[PDB]
Amino acid sequence: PVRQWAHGADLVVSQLEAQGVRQVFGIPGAKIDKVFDSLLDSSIRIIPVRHEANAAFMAAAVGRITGKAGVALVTSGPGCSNLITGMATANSEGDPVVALGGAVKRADKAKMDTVAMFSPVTKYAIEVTAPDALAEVVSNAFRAAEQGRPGSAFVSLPQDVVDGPVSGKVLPAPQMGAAPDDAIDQVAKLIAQAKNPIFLLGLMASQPENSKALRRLLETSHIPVTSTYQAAGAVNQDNFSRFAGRVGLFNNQAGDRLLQLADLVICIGYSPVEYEPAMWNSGNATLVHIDVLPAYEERNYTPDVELVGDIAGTLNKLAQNIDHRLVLSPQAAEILRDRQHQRELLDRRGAQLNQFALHPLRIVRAMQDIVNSDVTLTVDMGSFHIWIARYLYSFRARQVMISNGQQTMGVALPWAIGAWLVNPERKVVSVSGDGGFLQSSMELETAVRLKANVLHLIWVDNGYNMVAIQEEKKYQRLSGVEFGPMDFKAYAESFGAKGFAVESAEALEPTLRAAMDVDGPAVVAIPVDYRDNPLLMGQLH
Amino acid sequence: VPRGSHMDKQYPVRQWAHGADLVVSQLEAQGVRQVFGIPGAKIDKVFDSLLDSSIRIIPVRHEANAAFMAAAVGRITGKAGVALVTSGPGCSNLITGMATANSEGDPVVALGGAVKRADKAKQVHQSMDTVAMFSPVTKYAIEVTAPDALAEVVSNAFRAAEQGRPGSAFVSLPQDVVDGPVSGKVLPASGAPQMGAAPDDAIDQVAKLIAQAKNPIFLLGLMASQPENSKALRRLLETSHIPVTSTYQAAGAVNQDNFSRFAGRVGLFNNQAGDRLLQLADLVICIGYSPVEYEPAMWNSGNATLVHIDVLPAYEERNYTPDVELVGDIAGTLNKLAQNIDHRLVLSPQAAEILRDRQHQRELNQFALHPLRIVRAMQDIVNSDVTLTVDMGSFHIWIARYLYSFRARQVMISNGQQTMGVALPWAIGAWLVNPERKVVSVSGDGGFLQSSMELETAVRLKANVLHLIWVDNGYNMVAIQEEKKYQRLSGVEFGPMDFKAYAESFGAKGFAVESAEALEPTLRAAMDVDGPAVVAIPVDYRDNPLLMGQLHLSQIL
Amino acid sequence: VPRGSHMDKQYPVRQWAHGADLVVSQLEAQGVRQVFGIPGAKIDKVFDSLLDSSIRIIPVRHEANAAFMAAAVGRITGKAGVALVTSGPGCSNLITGMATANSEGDPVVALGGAVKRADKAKQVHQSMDTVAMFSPVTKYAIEVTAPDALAEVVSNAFRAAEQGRPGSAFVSLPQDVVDGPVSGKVLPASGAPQMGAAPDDAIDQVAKLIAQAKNPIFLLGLMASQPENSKALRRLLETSHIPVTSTYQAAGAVNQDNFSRFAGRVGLFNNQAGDRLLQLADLVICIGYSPVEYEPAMWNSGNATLVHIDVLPAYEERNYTPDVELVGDIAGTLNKLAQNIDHRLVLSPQAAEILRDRQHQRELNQFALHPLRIVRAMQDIVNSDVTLTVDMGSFHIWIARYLYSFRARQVMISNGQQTMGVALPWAIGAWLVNPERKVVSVSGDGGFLQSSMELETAVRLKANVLHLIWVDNGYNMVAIQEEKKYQRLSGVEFGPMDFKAYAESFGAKGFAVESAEALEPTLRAAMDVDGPAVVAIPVDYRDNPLLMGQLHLSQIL
Ligand SMILES: Cc1ncc(C[n+]2c([C@H](O)CF)sc(CCOP(=O)(O)OP(=O)(O)O)c2C)c(N)n1
Ligand SMILES: Cc1ncc(C[n+]2csc(CCOP(=O)(O)OP(=O)(O)O)c2C)c(N)n1
Ligand SMILES: Cc1ncc(C[n+]2csc(CCOP(=O)(O)OP(=O)(O)O)c2C)c(N)n1
Ligand SMILES: [Mg+2]
Ligand SMILES: [Mg+2]
Ligand SMILES: [Mg+2]
Ligand SMILES: [Mg+2]
Ligand SMILES: [Mg+2]
Ligand SMILES: [Mg+2]
Repeated sequence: PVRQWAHGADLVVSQLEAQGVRQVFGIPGAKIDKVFDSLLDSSIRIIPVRHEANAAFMAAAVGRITGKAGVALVTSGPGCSNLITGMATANSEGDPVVALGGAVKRADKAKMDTVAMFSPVTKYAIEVTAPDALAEVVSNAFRAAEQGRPGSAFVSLPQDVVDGPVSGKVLPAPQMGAAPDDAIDQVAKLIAQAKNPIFLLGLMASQPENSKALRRLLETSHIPVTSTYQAAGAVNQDNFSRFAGRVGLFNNQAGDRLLQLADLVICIGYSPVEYEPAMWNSGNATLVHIDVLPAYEERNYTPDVELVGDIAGTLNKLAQNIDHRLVLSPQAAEILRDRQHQRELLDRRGAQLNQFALHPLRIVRAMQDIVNSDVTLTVDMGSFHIWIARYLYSFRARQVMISNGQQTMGVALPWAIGAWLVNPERKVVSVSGDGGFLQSSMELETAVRLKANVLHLIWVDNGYNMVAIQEEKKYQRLSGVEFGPMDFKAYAESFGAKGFAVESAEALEPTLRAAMDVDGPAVVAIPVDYRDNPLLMGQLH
Repeated sequence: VPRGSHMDKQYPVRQWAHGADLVVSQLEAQGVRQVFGIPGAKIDKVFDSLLDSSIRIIPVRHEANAAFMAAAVGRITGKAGVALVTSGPGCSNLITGMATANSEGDPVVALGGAVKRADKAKQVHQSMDTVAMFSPVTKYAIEVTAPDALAEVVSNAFRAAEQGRPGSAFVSLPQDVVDGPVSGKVLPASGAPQMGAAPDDAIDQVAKLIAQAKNPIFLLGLMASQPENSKALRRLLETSHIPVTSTYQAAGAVNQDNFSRFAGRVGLFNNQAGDRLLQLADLVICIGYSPVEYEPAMWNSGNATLVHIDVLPAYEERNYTPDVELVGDIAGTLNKLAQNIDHRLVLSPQAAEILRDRQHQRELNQFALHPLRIVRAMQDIVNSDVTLTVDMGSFHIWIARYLYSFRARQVMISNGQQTMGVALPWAIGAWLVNPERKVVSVSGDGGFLQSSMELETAVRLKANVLHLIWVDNGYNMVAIQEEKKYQRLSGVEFGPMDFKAYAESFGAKGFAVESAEALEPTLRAAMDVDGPAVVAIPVDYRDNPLLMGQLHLSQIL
Repeated sequence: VPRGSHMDKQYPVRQWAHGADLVVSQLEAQGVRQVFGIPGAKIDKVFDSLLDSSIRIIPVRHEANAAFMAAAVGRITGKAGVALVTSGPGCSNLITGMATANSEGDPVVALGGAVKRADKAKQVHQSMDTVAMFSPVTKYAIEVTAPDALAEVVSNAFRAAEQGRPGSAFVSLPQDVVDGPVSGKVLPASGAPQMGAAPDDAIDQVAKLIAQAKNPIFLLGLMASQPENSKALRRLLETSHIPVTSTYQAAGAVNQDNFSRFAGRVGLFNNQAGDRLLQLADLVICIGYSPVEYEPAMWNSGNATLVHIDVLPAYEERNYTPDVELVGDIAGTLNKLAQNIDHRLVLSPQAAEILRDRQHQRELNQFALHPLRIVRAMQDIVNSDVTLTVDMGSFHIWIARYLYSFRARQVMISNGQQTMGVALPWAIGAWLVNPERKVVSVSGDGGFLQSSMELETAVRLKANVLHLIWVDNGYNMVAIQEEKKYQRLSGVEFGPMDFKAYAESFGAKGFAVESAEALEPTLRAAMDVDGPAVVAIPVDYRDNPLLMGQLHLSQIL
């Protein structure tokens, strides 16, 4: 219904409601405060954060889970530029985010060029200069964020546009069918002829709408699977016997050996940016691309067969047309048997008593004890990230947020807060180093204020270890990587959250269990002995 | 055997002596048959490497026209036409042509020379960031900074130009990259994706809307004209019997000879059959259409249900917010829709009356010639075997107004950016694709002189092109609007020329119509010339104000 | 009485009916005497408002040449030439011309139409973000989005074009802004700033360097040619007696007639007097020079102390990192330096020998004509009362090589971007500034046909321009380098034309040289024509490889 609106902000809020938005994250200011004011009259919850960067991280968590964009709302100038890192992180990981940023009155733009600053790190960036287009622009931002391979979108809203009246109407919010039957038959024939097929899963294969169809295709075909880190949660060792690990980080993965051995590779939901094809595509295998978009071709990614459409309907049709389960070639069996032994060796069953400060593998064990299938895990960036990534095969979480191609620090706690708001009846564990922690730890006030049931673990080394380990390897000396200690227990408690500090190994497991039982935000500082990190870092590409 | 194989004898991995050789080998894999351009030092190794190829070098006389010629090739073949130019002004002379191709959806790849990578940042070259200059007028614009990426970038440029909604693509080639060695292979070209149709539930939703509509109409856009959609479109029209109108970009997607309920074109006039059926419609089904082709505020009354069928979701703007989107392979969607239509449309009395009115067309000795006399004489020489290309100016409006009585099956007229000078270069490009057929190009005297340097190219090629000039000694399309708004003229009058002698100085055949009676015999004589000819036709534009009141005037730039 | 007064009867605050009227009033305040361009609907109110002004409307036949003509006006008058075009292709047709003006430092303001503000974002217009397209090739590019800013933006565009190091500036004018009402006043134009000279301690530092140098030389750039610096430059040269060489952008900053130690120009050759003195120098003092004019890697051996004198600090690049910078008003700095020079330079034997060698110049009946024969005949008709303009191609190198024996005081040849087509439009612009003087323009057949449409403009204006074509039926400058590198040619040959008849079809006088003996009498006859004339001169380019070995070959685009 074309309505007359007293304020553009009111039409904005009504469009947000049509988009299923449940919360907005951000920080108000004069240029944008009419949108904040209009939200008082809506069902949408206003969540003030303490740094705009984290509004973008929280929004990304909401977008990743729900498939509908999370929303950040900030004022002009620094409110917008404080989003840029967060928006680039969302765009890189495929998380649907819409950021609405205030701007000066249109008449004053003559006397920050936010659109130019956001264009390199968004799918869509635009400023509303014609009030008659307000709802169209917002709708287009959600469509850009949510459709295809999702990503981030930025809309600049001049103060006079959202304050003044407008004429317009709200616009209501699967958009593709399955790949054609002839293409399904073509792929099914290739599968029937292949001796060493393998599935390479990318981002879109991990979307919730695809989980049942993916499982049916794997159950029917029993074809080995390897996954990019964007798709780290699509399949795991505990739910598929022919899982070959995540590829992209470690130089000794079954998935890579199977990709090298393959005579047929079927990439599902995958874009080359997720794992450089020069690393895995020999060119000797027939290459099938299945995604919501055409292939992003490059010299090491020129598919022989290209299917575009609804992934679930496509995989369901494909499963319906596979004649027999794969019988592994002897080479493929050995690769997977090799990986079983690799996993046993990584478990370190017999070298199981430890020393202090805590050995990383001891911390991983204690984390895997408290993270079960009802718990979400978020992972920051740092040396601990490599440890957790190495042991993803033995984590059994509801969901793991870990993929981080920009390698942005500070993501874990805001990701966890956003994920908790989606399913607040559940617990979230976030883990970071001490460097990443302090880049977003201001949101502990937000977490206390929300009573968010988040447990944050800090691997404490008083430095930037992941950088130090590389400096030591290249130069045998450290520079800019050491800093001072903090009383993290007292730090957490000054916010009104529960604090814990692990003063002994034996206290590790009971402390984490005690922290998990807190109904609300808790922080646990865990001193770590990274001496053995060179051992793990040598397992990297 | 796989496309990416490093042991394919048809696409071997080689240590190429010059990156230019790999570029040329890649062009061959893209099906390129000729390149249009002007050489210079930075790009001359690509010109040289083309000597060892089956690809023909066609030197033009101004780079803008290389882009125009390439667009004609792209539109007709569906594979990108290619322009090749040197650094600096060789590149910047392409920008209007690349914008025109991108706006019309014509696949064009421009390869432009650049200074050596080490010299890029020197102040001498600060006013020629060509990627920044081409980004606003292309789908794809990139510079090759790594020799290993040479084939990938050229391949990706063709893929951007040709796939999705086609458009123009620019590649900057630094001199040291094309002159120096490279290791790599050609990337074999891929076809269109095997794309799902729209979802079945959405298609049923639209079938039900069709069953309930009293005045449905199909609005065809650019992608409806692609050959992969031809059979499916024909079958849907035969099964549904729903009327159809086409934007100018939809080209010959449908013709009156095959479908009795074709209402003609939309995009310029406000009062023709297609416009009246769109105004009457309770359901508009757009196929392969984007608002770039025809501003929706001009045709969408907001009273009809709106369906969007295309390979891409809609970009919602004012007056184009579809109620249902059918996203996917157009042919697959149309085939599924045709299966779910239970009966042929019984036209409303008003709709039947609109189409009957279009069927009626009753088919002037003043000198200078009346526009209608010129149109009628052109319709005599332009038969189904002849391609027609049309420039921009008042004559374009006359020709568009009576396009229904031209029987050329190949017409290049669509020109949303309203670029002058396009007609002769479009005609040369079209002739090169089908040299066994005559092309007739038509312009005003303003547009003629913006690209007439290519008459030398036409003579050198022996192109069978007849160019007609409507001569008024001014920029009439601008004058009409100035007279209407201000009742006085500014900047629209210039002096006369002897266009017969002008054409002959190129070695083309020249003609000038000096009386009304001489029009038709002169056109026949110029048509019988086997090679380039130019005919000047003095025109009396007195009646033009009456035609422009039938136009969407706000669209004129 | 103050410049910003709201009660100035000479610049009243008004409720203007149309923003276009305020634009035109602002142009009058900037001293604009004519505008070059092509109208269209979006911009036609500015054309209309010019009817009520003393400013002359000059319609051109291709927008590129409006930019070229404007550059000639800017260079000669020091106040920006003005191009006026419509939206879309009217704007994008300017880009090469704006880049050429910016690179040469010619002040040019282009006013381009645009769609109404409300329509800017519609998809039809997505390929014409003109500010983004012009930003890489201008000093200043902006769109007026607030009517209250109309005069400010036009004023600021002239200030960007004219002040500092001059260049080109673009203003986008939305149709609704120029058609609708505005409240405001004209902004009176300001002069150059009253700028301090370089600091006294730095000037003494350079005076001491002069006192110690055995082979000092002045290298003059663009800003040395500005009239405000003329007396100061002359006085410094007379006091110091230091030799001087000029980039091509320095124009007529110094001539051999006034200063006996002028070594000629640098920028193309590697072996002329200026190049040898720069190679010999222990001290190089650059005045008004920027590396954009002449790549420092070509001339700076790194063995001399380097002084930078300009209104702006240096931008340090490879081979241009000055040891002392004298930043400030050039005239003020040169006047202070002259006061601190204690004696005239005694030239070194080598330096004196270099200059003696330049003084020697001993001042061929084959057909086609030898280039040297053509140069010598041109030197007969080009006297101090005649302006000479020169296009790009091999003939440019010949003319540059013997520029020392042309006695025209006004020569437009500098062309770092190497843009073809410049000469005829430059000549028309120059003639409009001083219509009492003859202009001779010279091009090849390639460059001729890129701008020859302006022969109609020349005939319509009755411009006293003689255009000479060196005719080889190819793109020779490219062919020479292809032959040298590859020993074969590609894309450089085209067909012949009857240029006499070509010119006559415009109503210009045409001539064709058919024998060596006929060259000089034909040139004299074409020179005696009072109005536009064209002379075709067949040229034998066999010897060109010998000339190009004297060039910095890497500079050719
Ligand atoms: C925003 C940003 N800046 C720089 C960096 C650089 N950096 C990392 C990159 O991934 C590697 F270049 S990780 C990291 C943090 C290390 O500090 P902690 O969090 O304490 O973890 P620890 O390894 O000690 O366990 C850094 C600094 C960053 N990621 N992100
Ligand atoms: C490159 C360019 N500049 C300006 C315009 C604006 N314009 C549109 S039609 C036209 C007149 C064309 O004159 P002509 O070719 O002689 O056609 P006529 O209307 O006189 O028949 C102009 C100048 C344009 N469309 N393209
Ligand atoms: C717009 C443009 N395109 C290409 C070039 C490269 N180029 C430099 S000189 C030249 C040849 C010019 O031919 P012509 O005008 O006939 O002069 P000639 O050398 O034959 O005497 C070319 C194509 C250029 N400088 N400018
Ligand atoms: Mg972007
Ligand atoms: Mg740390
Ligand atoms: Mg672009
Ligand atoms: Mg005309
Ligand atoms: Mg700029
Ligand atoms: Mg030539």
